[PDB]
Amino acid sequence: AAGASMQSAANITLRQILEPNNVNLRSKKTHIVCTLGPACKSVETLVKLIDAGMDICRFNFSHGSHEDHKEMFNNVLKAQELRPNCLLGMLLDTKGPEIRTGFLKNKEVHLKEGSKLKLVTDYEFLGDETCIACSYKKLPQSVKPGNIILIADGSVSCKVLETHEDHVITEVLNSAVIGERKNMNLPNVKVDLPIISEKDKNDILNFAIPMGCNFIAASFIQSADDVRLIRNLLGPRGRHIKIIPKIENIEGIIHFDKILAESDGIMIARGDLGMEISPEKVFLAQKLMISKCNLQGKPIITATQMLESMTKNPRPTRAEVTDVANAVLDGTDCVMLSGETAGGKFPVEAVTIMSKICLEAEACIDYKLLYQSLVNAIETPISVQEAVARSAVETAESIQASLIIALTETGYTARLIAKYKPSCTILALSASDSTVKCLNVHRGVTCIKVGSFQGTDIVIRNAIEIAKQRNMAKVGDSVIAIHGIGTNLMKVVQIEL
Amino acid sequence: AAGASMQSAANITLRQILEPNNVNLRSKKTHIVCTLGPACKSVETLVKLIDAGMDICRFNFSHGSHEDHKEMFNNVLKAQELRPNCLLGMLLDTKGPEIRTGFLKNKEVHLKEGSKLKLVTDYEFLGDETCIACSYKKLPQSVKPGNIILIADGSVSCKVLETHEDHVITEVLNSAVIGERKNMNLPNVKVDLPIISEKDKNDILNFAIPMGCNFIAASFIQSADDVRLIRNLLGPRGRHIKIIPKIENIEGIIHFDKILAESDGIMIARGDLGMEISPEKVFLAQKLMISKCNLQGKPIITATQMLESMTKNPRPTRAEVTDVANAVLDGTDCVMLSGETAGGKFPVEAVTIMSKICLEAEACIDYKLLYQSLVNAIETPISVQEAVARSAVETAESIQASLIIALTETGYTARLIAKYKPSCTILALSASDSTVKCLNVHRGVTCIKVGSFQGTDIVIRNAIEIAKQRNMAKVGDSVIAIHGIGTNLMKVVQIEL
Amino acid sequence: AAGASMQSAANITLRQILEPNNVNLRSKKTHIVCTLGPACKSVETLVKLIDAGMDICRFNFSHGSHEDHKEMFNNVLKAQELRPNCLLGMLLDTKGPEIRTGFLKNKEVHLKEGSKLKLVTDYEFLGDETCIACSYKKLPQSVKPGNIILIADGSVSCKVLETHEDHVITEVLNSAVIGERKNMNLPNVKVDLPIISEKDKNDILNFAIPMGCNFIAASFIQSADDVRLIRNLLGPRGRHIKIIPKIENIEGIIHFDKILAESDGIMIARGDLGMEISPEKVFLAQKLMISKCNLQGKPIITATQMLESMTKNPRPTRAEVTDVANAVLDGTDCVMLSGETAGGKFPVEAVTIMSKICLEAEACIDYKLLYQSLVNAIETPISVQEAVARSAVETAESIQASLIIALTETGYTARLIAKYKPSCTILALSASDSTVKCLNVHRGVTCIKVGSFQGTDIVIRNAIEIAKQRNMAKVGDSVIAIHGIGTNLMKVVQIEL
Amino acid sequence: AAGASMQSAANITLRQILEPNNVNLRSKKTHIVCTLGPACKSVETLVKLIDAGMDICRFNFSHGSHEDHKEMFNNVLKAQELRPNCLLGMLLDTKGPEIRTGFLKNKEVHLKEGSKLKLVTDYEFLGDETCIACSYKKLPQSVKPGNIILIADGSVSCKVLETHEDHVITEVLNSAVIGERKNMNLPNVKVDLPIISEKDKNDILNFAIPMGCNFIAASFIQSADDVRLIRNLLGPRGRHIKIIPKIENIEGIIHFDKILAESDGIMIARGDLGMEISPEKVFLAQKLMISKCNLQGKPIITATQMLESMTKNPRPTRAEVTDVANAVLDGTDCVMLSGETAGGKFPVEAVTIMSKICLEAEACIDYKLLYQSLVNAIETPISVQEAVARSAVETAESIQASLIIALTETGYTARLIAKYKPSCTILALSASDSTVKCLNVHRGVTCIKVGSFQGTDIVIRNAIEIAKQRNMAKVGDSVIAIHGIGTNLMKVVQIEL
Ligand SMILES: [K+]
Ligand SMILES: [K+]
Ligand SMILES: [K+]
Ligand SMILES: [K+]
Ligand SMILES: [Mg+2]
Ligand SMILES: [Mg+2]
Ligand SMILES: [Mg+2]
Ligand SMILES: [Mg+2]
Repeated sequence: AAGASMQSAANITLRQILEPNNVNLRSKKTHIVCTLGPACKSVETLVKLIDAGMDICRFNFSHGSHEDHKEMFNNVLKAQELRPNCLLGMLLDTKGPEIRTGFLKNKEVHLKEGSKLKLVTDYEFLGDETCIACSYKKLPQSVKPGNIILIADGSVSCKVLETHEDHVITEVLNSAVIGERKNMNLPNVKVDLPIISEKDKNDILNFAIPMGCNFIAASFIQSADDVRLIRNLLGPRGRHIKIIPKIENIEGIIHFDKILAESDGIMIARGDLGMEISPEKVFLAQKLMISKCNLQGKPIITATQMLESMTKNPRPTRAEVTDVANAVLDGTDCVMLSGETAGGKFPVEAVTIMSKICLEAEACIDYKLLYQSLVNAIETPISVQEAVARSAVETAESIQASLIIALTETGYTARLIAKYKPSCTILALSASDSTVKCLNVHRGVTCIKVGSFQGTDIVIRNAIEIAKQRNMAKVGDSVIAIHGIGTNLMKVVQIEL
Repeated sequence: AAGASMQSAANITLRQILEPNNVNLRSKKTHIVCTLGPACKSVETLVKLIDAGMDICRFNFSHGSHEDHKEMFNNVLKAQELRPNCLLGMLLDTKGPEIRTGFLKNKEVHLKEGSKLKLVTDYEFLGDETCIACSYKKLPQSVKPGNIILIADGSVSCKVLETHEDHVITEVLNSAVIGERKNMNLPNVKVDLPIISEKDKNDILNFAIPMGCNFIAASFIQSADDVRLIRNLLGPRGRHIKIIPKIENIEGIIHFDKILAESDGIMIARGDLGMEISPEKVFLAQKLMISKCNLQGKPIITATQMLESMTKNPRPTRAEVTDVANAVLDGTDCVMLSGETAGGKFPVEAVTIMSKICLEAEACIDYKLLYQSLVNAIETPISVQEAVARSAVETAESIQASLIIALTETGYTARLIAKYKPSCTILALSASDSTVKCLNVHRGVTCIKVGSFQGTDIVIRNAIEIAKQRNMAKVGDSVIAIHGIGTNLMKVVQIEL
Repeated sequence: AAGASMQSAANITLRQILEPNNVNLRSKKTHIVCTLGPACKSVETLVKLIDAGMDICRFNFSHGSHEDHKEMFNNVLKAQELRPNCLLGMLLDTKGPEIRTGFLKNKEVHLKEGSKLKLVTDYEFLGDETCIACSYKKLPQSVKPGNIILIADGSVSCKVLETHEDHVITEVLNSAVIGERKNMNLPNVKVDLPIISEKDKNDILNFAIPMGCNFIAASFIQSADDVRLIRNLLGPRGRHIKIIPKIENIEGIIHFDKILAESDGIMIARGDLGMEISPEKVFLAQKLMISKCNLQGKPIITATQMLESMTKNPRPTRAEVTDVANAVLDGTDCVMLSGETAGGKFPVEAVTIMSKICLEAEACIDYKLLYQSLVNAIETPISVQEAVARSAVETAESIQASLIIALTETGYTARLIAKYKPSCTILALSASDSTVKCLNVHRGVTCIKVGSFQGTDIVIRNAIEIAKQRNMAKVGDSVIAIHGIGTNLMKVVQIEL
Repeated sequence: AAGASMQSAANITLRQILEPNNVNLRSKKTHIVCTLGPACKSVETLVKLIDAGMDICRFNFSHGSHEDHKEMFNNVLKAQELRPNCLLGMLLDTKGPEIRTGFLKNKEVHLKEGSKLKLVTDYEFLGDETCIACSYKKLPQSVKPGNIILIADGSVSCKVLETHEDHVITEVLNSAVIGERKNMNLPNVKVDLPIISEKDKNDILNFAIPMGCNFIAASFIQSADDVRLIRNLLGPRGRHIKIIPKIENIEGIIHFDKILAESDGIMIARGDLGMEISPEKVFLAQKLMISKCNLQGKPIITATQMLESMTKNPRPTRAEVTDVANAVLDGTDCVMLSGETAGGKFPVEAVTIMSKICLEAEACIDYKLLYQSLVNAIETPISVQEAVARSAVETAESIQASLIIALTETGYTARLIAKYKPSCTILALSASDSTVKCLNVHRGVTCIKVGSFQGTDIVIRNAIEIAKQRNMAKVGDSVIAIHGIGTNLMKVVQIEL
């Protein structure tokens, strides 16, 4: 419940402001999660997204049937075949628990500020301006007098006056018009609904596991026990699938340290979170959560409305540009697009400008000062493995190495290096198909699948050759190689011939 | 052309995320410039804006007659009378030089990507999809082949192919529909139009000076000579009016150091600036300009689209919230609202949430580390005056003083203190009506008018009494008093009785 | 029991190594305590000592009658009359408790390593190589088997084998010859003898108080209660006399924090201390005690064998030069001469080279880094008085002020400034005769007596005039003035006319 | 001509002051050069010196025949045979150029202050109190009026009044008695005598090279060309012999940077240097030279009068203790004993206490802060080799490794590690007999001879086994291994079985 959030020290020159950036968009360090939807169902669009900087594909299971998502998944596989050097991570976002209003007698009601509104748990009641149903049966046992209830993306706020067994009575706090089946939020209240419904269970056990998804973004995580429940559900079958809790309400913030301990990474669901804490507090939660994830070496995705005005316009606002840029400078591993790619009119443009902003933000980071801030903020007894990973980053910066090459079966070594944020690419070499796609969630890590049961030096030399072929390294460069993470080893190789 | 931009180190606690802020909105340090328009012409609205955190009123002279602005000005004076403790600064924003397209034969044209378009300097030609007039007579002598011309808020880009004496021939780079008399931008080209037209001259000499405006925001400043031209035009009559250059294009960025040297402060016109440099570079210019202004002790206003989605919605996006917050953490003195207050549907809501975001951002600043970053970055031989101002800030932080009280005729002393960013309010005491309204542009400075020819100790004691009455200080607090800025003096007073 | 001892960061140039220092020896910051003796009983010698840098005169009451010391004291007063601008502090060093061997049948004994030696408490027994008397009657109750007893300046060590009621039996650990009535030490044993004997009581009540001594250096302080006993003995009559405990054994080191809390300053009796802890540990105790005294703002005197080889030679060894220099860089307020001035053949030469070494050491101190080390190491809530004293030092360094002028009745203000180690002289102005001589123990403080019941500005202006006359300041210099230490005040004055 | 000399930050606890140190004296990091003489000609004494901490044997060729030194050398070899794990470096100190007075008619003269003295170049003239011969034939062409001439260890100073072709006329500046053939010094004058005389040539070519000496300490180096002359004289035959210039006068200080560039290390001849610069300046030259050698990674020996009072007493003074201790904290690689071991009465005691002081000083060094001071002070583009050596030191500190094992043919790798001052021992493994004895001059490096043409892993494993047998490492320890210094490699090994 305390974080000394420190920005990456920035160095900004006139040259960077004035000279065009002409580097490959996939050379960026920050990775992009793209939500798939009708606006990018074509294989042609998906290849264009790949070329624009897409690294992780998000399947939002709040909507759509398994066949709708399976058809999208298969078109992703074809795009993957035409871009075999750009291995994409596959992320399933659970629908999770929802609270909705009921139906209305005349399809719409005009709630008046000052008036009073009854919220009943009989979801079959046709509502009017005086009384509306709520799908959350335990609403009356969850809210207390004085609690605030938000309806329809927070367009209406209601103050709980009385609670009874099958209904609650509120005061409407502002006037607004609302329709049927609108979302509801219960700020500062723990929601007593299953983190994983049978619907969610089916999506995980019969889509995520069989289709080979790499991440589960678990909507509305409120406790470390929610994470353990999902881990147990995945079982040995899904044990290589990473669980990424979505922090969406005050419970998730209160228990963040313990949620993060059980997790493989975090997604900041900023939109939903702004309907539980006040909007002006969301930037504080973003910066605190990013800083805590940085300190633990756990990857974090910043999500929701980073380029929202791009759902219609081909260029973003000045605020959205700094939002993406500052999330990078804050220390995020990934940034996210939702409607900008799933349904908007400029999906390729959105990913393209997002990649360009990331490149500009990354270019101004002071990496020697970033490194020292991390080193000074981490507990003093570190493991041998972490100290060697640390020395790879240090050494690379001191000699201006073009690559750190990490040989890693589980990904552990590459994650330890990524924790210390080197200015050069981390090239992770793994014989695990899972590891090679799971490491995408970490800033600055690119992976190559290699064969099992190979000599370490053969693998490193093969990797250096591939790196040359991909213009990731050239003759006369130094590269760091780290492996064995009992002998943990750091070596420096000059690229010759 | 080099700035080691460093964020204010932030400290974020769970308490700040979760507990409501219940302090007066006018207690914030960051000041708000509000653009006046039809959406806030009522005296009732203007008083509501004052209470919501408005500190400087912007009169945008791009539109409106002197009588339209004079009627607004007089309604401001009445609002000022009902809020006599909230002295507002008055800012005139010059129309300045503009470039517009001409008229169209059928009111609209559909420009097709790949096609070619002739831009003529005969502003009387009725245009079609092949040929359109431009109001800038020296366009052909200003652009060269390869230059890019933006039309209609950058919705169309054109590449200059040929230049001739009275026209230019371009290639349309993307398809779009455009109307009549649309704005144009000439990225990376110096615009050879008068910084101050006879229209601008009339507004300055016959509105700003007579009506008693405190700032001129000079649109489209491209050089230090533009500033000197305006200073000379103001003459001895307007010598107390501060000139705030608006940085809007690449010329302004290239010559920023010399523009800043001649200026009293800077406004970042981010919207217009994003149509001259690439959008993804605007955040770099913002952070560089804020950091350079901080280092010089010159005040800076961050302007354009900070809460743009609020022109229609009563709540902002997640990106706009971080934009306002990060501009504060960047080190801006003021933030600005344009259409959000002049024409939008939620002017009071916009100022209100802007003030709340500022309060949240200011609360997480680490002030001891902010101070040390400034001290370490400033040239080593400082004046006696600056060293005493420095010691007031240091001393206040060390004893947790509630106020620094600065007695200052010109404002110079208060500006030196503001340069070092104390965590407590700076209460500037001046017998100058001009100084008392001009200091509003500096973060954290509040002013009180006092009588001339008074003993220093009488003034300080009167100020402490007024501070108690305004709940800015209480019995048992320490306050710093600084004056004489040859004997420069810092004293610490405990509040008793 | 923990100190992060940090040297003053040093800056050493070739110019300082090669160019002669031609400044007044009394301009140094480090002050010199000189032990008075037959080698400097002449008024002519004492004036020469003053001119060579003597600041405090030590009267060692281990030897001499009151008339011997009174005759010396009166000759000091005459030297003082011929140097009226060089006010000297007067320090009485108590004989305190001693432990001595007894008499010997044939005046000498040869103790053989491995043999055994009986130490009896009948001080009348004439001793031989097998059995020698000890003046400490409770020796057998103080030492335990395994304790080490040192005899004759540590030339013989003995291991306690058995203890009985009136004697102890030891093993001689090395061979040596010893005479009669030699000193003894009991390492790691608390000595149960009165801190103040009737002899010491007489010297304090009938010499120190009547003659107007400014300091009592209390030999062999072992506890905070020893200090309180001396404070009570001084009573209201001697309440302005400062108590300077001499740390001489392990008890004093163990209880150092609590001894320092009750004290006005510390003297490191390094010679005696090296006969209680191992010689190779004395430098650790020196650096720890100096650093703890620096942190508390209490003055410390480093004493014993700093220029010992000068008792006979006119030039010191390379080790003695670094010893004086490093004690300065360690942070000592004063350095001390004992036999080098009281009995040696080169008293004037010794003080002269000591002053020169101090000047060289002080010149290489990095004062901005010294200040920051102190500031970073002191508890975060400081008083108003300390913060203003701090700001005087800061401000002086930033503007290169030639003087900090402190108006102070008790000396408190001047001590707070001295704690932060300014590079310029601290000129303390006091109407107290006691304060004006007591502040001599603080590095870098020079005092001027002023009249009582004077306006502050009259006093400061008079002080500036005197400073000009003494070439401590010149026209065009800045000086800091601090007083009122409820209004505490710091002012900067430029010297004109 | 500028060094920001910074002490090693020290941490001093009560435990270190009070608890005895019971570790092996040869476990210290600082190495001891012992001057061999009649006081330690016995093989029994030399073995005792080894056990007390002697690391380098100094043969002072200012005195003695080749047979005298050869007999000593052979007795060293026998002591070496009885201590085969303690490989000693062999250092030849050249007589070099000397200036002496002539003979006297009555064996002694009493020079009177104020009188005048003629110094003639006819070395055959029998001198009196008015006229004395000088062995330096070019004296009159080297000194100018105003130069100071020192005679007989600086006991007499003379001011040059006139120079003529075969004599100089001086004024005696102080009275003293002098004998025949006394040393002379010419402060601030370059001495035009051969750095290497035929006598010195014979000692180098017919003792140092044939007997296998590892270092030449070249007395009275005044320029980089002196070093190059010695390097050329050594030729390919002596190319593995390190040249250690002795800095002894102002010329050596002025040209120190260029002398150091050509050198393998530095010896500070403090005694002789105090007769060329003022005594109070010698500590400045010591700290500057140590700091410059630290920054370059060149080893430095601090020499002369560190424990001088031990030539007669069995315990040192308080000043000599801090002198040894502060030279360690200053950053010296070696400390030196001259008469304390060659002729004194307590040679074993002197080395013993010197080792103990070194241990105490080394124990209080803050190594993380020492490392950061070095890293921050070294030029930013370092080699791959230096960055890997750096990472070994970093990694060792972070995991608390017990050893850094460096495989090195030339010693280069071990010197790069030693430059960064690890808190653990550096165990250098070399197949070079020369390297294994030359690395002794570097603080904290211990060597083991290994066979040529061995696999790296076999060597490291053999070294770990030997380290266990010598109690330098135990099961459960981590050790760093570094080799290959194109692939430079750092590995961490845990000690098992
Ligand atoms: K979802
Ligand atoms: K305008
Ligand atoms: K005494
Ligand atoms: K020699
Ligand atoms: Mg949600
Ligand atoms: Mg514009
Ligand atoms: Mg004593
Ligand atoms: Mg010599």
